Amino acid sequence: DRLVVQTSSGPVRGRSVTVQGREVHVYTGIPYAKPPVEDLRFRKPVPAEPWHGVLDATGLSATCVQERYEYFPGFSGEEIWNPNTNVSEDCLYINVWAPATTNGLPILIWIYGGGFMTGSATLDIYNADIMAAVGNVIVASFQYRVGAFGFLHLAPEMPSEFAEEAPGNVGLWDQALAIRWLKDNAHAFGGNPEWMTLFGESAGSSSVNAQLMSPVTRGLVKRGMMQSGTMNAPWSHMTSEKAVEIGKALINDCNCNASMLKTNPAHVMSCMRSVDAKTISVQQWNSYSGILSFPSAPTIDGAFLPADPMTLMKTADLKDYDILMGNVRDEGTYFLLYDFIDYFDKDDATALPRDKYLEIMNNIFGKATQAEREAIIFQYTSWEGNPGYQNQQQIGRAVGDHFFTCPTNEYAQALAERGASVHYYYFTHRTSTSLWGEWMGVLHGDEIEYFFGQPLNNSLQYRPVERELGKRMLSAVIEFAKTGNPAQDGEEWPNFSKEDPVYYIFSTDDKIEKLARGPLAARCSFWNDYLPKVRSW
Amino acid sequence: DRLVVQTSSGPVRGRSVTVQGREVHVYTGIPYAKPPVEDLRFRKPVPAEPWHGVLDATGLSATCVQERYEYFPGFSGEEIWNPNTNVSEDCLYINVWAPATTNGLPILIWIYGGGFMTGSATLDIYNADIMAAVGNVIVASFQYRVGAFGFLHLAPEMPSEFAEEAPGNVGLWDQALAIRWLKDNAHAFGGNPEWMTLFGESAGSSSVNAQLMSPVTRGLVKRGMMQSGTMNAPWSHMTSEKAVEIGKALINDCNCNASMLKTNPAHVMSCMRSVDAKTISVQQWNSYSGILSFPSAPTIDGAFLPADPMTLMKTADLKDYDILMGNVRDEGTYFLLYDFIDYFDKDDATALPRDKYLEIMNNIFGKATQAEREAIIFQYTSWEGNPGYQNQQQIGRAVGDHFFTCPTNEYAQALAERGASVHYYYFTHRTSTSLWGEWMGVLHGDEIEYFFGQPLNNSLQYRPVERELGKRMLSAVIEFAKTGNPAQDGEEWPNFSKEDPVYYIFSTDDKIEKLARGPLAARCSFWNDYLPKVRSW
Ligand SMILES: *[C@@H]1O[C@H](CO)[C@@H](O[C@@H]2O[C@H](CO)[C@@H](O[C@H]3O[C@H](CO)[C@@H](O)[C@H](O[C@H]4O[C@H](CO)[C@@H](O)[C@H](O)[C@@H]4O)[C@@H]3O)[C@H](O)[C@H]2NC(C)=O)[C@H](O)[C@H]1NC(C)=O
Ligand SMILES: c1ccc(CNc2c3c(nc4ccccc24)CCCC3)cc1
Ligand SMILES: c1ccc(CNc2c3c(nc4ccccc24)CCCC3)cc1
Ligand SMILES: *[C@@H]1O[C@H](CO)[C@@H](O)[C@H](O)[C@H]1NC(C)=O
Ligand SMILES: *[C@@H]1O[C@H](CO)[C@@H](O)[C@H](O)[C@H]1NC(C)=O
Ligand SMILES: [Cl-]
Ligand SMILES: [Cl-]
Repeated sequence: DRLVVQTSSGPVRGRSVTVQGREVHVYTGIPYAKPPVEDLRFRKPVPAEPWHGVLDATGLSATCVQERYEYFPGFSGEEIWNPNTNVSEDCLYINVWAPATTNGLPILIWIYGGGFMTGSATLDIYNADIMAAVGNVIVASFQYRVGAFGFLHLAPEMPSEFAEEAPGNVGLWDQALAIRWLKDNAHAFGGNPEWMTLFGESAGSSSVNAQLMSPVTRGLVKRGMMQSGTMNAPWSHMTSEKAVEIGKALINDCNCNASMLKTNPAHVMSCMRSVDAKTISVQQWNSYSGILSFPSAPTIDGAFLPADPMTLMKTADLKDYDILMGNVRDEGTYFLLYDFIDYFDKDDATALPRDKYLEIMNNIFGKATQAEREAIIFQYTSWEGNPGYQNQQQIGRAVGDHFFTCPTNEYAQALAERGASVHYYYFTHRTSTSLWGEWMGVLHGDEIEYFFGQPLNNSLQYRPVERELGKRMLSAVIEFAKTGNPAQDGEEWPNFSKEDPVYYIFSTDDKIEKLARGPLAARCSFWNDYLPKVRSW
Repeated sequence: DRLVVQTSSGPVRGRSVTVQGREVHVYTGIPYAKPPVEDLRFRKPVPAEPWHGVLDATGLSATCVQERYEYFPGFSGEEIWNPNTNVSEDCLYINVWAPATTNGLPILIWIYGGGFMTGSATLDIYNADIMAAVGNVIVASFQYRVGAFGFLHLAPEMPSEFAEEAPGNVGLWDQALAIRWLKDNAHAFGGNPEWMTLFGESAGSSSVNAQLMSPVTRGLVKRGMMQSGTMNAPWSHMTSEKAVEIGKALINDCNCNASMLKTNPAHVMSCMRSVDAKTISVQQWNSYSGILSFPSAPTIDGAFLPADPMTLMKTADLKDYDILMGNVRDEGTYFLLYDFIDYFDKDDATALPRDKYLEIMNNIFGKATQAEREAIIFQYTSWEGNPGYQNQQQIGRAVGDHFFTCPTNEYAQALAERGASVHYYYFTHRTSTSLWGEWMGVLHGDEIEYFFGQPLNNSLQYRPVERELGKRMLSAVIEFAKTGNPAQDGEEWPNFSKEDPVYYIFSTDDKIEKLARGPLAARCSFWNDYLPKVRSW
């Protein structure tokens, strides 16, 4: 057939599409690992059984076990981020979009986010049809295990004989295996195995970070785009000891005596591999404590993550790395709405009084020193405008600043200091069809559509300015993947460094200056320079 | 004669002027105390010897012993604040401007400033010709002792027999005596002794504060205008213990064995009363330590000042007090230029680098905790504009904010909380002829001319807008003195309270909103609410 490709594991046939005047061959649902079920739950992935007879790659694959967000039942803005194929443990599958230096096309690999608890490669928003066609590049995506299925970490609690029972981070190992699979099969799809770029958003972005710097994988890919997600962010890493405690609570929460873990490991694990996945998928959420602190995250395990995400870069030198990273204007509004939904409304702004500003701020930063609490609270007191709507606005900035934008800023400075070629963007456009309330502004994840080039899709409703910005943001990705540099020629987009922290504003207003330094530096110097000093007694 | 008035001490003849179409009778140089010389140096003032034969009151009186500021030799902007009559210890004289409820005219009494070290009532800038004529009110002014001549405080260091040798604050006692003199002689000048208002600026303003709240004098005047000066400001009060140390250093600095103070007081004082005044006037300045910390200030003496300027108002209730107070835009530039003249220039702005911003800030606030130093420094870091000129600008704001505007703000809130009727202004006009550099903006003391109504003087060069604002600011004073309320009718100028901290902007631009709350509250909440908390460990 004109649509069978001969992979390292066997023959597979996809389907052919015609996007933007270009034929692309779309192969979805290719297995890259054995179905991680039965005794293979919680364990590292193992390469898939070679097959005979061409495998049907025209359907969407299953999504990894996870729970549906139903905070706004029916409301579509929430459900477009829920699974759109059935959930299953049998979920380790790859997708490749392949068009119709000399030795093959570039290959871009997407890693979705969703807080290491949720997410899926099959969401329409991640369709790489347009990107491949207009970019004339190869794009791939894949499911990786999320929640306790990917991050149950119990090894310290057992004898060393049982180390591989639940080592942790196996969702990172999934990505590693899927990435290795693509490098092995790049040439078979028309791709140049040495021309690969990772890109992802939120947790996917943090995973890109992890795949680039892990000792297990360091060297295979040196070119990556991290949208709103870096491993130094608080939600993106977790101690061994915390994971063990969260882990054994899930054990107790599924009625396997976690007290027995130390003396009879084999028995407790057998119990955990007997529980219906739906039960794990629910009870893991008991250990959800406060905002943006999920019970699953990349764990310091002395294996995939040998140390803390700020002791990684003491050492290594990144002369060969090309990095594109950035943020959106209102990273935190979405999370603030969800974790304080008693106060807030997805449609209307909330005039929040002073006492309840203190009550909410003191909640979010309740684990910081009160002298930090006091300093954050003063750094975000309003004095101009109508004070009610501004209080809510300022809590949103505080959330987004502390948890996303300024962790990104800091890592960007760290990378450029060790020699990487870093380019920084800031996404400020509020999509004209956004179904969320106006006060929530430019939402976390709002920029994904644009980098994927969905505004080129004439069947989707977008303003002509929006189509233009979509064309421009997609070309940033393609040019970066192609040359390591997002900048068009005749476009100034200089390198980002601590010495010169310039960033490119992605926006639909053409009256603004699109190169800027000051504003992000002022917001983040609070978090990255000043607040470290008040912690010192 | 048509110009002799019969005072409580004797007959005195002045001269007659015709200002703004009105005849005013000007009596300058009337003695209100014995010349405080010989054994009367350092001591409290004593009422003057009654005289026979009409006393000539047509000349300017002497100015109290003090040193000339010659930082910019020749340059007139500095010298117009230097004495314009000869300096002498024999300086305790009163001036009264008297025009040509039913029982007599209102009486306004001016107290000049100059840091309790300098200043004089005879400066042209304090001429009350226009104010009296256009206001149809009585205006008086007088010299009070400054420097060590008014504030040498040694009583704790001697036996109680010698208490009156140098009790301290005798410059405040001078004012008290001159004020009592005017109340005794109000009716003789056409004035209503019960219709008195004190007003002053800087140290004079702080003295108004002291004259209104001192137990010695509380009750005589309940209506006062404090321009840029309140007793809670750091430069405006000093412990007994500091004064004693500063005092005995001056003793040693004049070669009287201050070690002998405790055992033979009479001898050491006799030595100090033998020193040429020029020597005291110079050597007192040795104890000038850092910016805005002069060696003379109102001293906590358990007599005129019974306690600290924030424990005064725990108790008393001010239902009957009418207070008008305010500030200028750039209180601190003048002092910053003088105390760091190695960096700065009276004509041009200085592009000040980051390191030298730290070096200067760390100097000014070197006695505060470093955690306060750190917090001030962050609260005044620039991020917008060209950073060089802004650093200098921000140090200026820090100086003015901490030393003048926010001490004023705090006391204003304290007064309105105890029942006083407080009205607050903010002066923002840069006089078109100001001889100081542009970066220094609206200088401390720049508003005095306007409240005195000097822009009505057609011989002085002023823009028509400036003449208008002068007419408007003078009418604020007159209406306040007349009714306790600065506001014209048909003009909104509401009361100031912590609940509603509204202030009237005095400016020549007619496009601004002249009533404002936000900006001063944001600047001062740092000094008055937040910084108190970082001091707590
Ligand atoms: C409006 O602006 C004008 C410009 O600034 C002011 O004019 C000034 O007016 C003063 C006082 O009238 C004048 O002062 C001195 O110099 C005079 C000439 O050298 C001299 O005659 C004055 O003194 C007399 O007064 C003394 C008091 O110490 C008495 O002992 C004597 O009896 C003696 O006769 C005084 O030393 C300025 O020179 C003058 N300057 C200019 C440039 O015109 C207005 O005063 C001012 N205000 C008003 C209401 O108009
Ligand atoms: C962590 C992050 C996100 C979720 C919920 N799913 C969402 C995701 C994204 N954007 C969203 C916008 C609105 C509502 C839910 C969204 C962006 C990609 C990751 C998942 C759950 C946990
Ligand atoms: C404390 C305060 C002021 C001085 C110097 N004299 C000055 C006064 C005033 N404004 C001035 C403006 C520029 C230069 C010197 C000025 C206003 C009234 C008090 C004295 C000395 C000590
Ligand atoms: C998904 O839906 C139901 C589960 O309720 C199942 O019977 C069906 O066969 C599933 N479809 C696929 C393609 O797996
Ligand atoms: C002021 O000046 C000199 C001092 O040098 C003195 O001789 C003169 O008489 C003084 N004038 C008055 C009016 O005191
Ligand atoms: Cl083409
Ligand atoms: Cl008239």
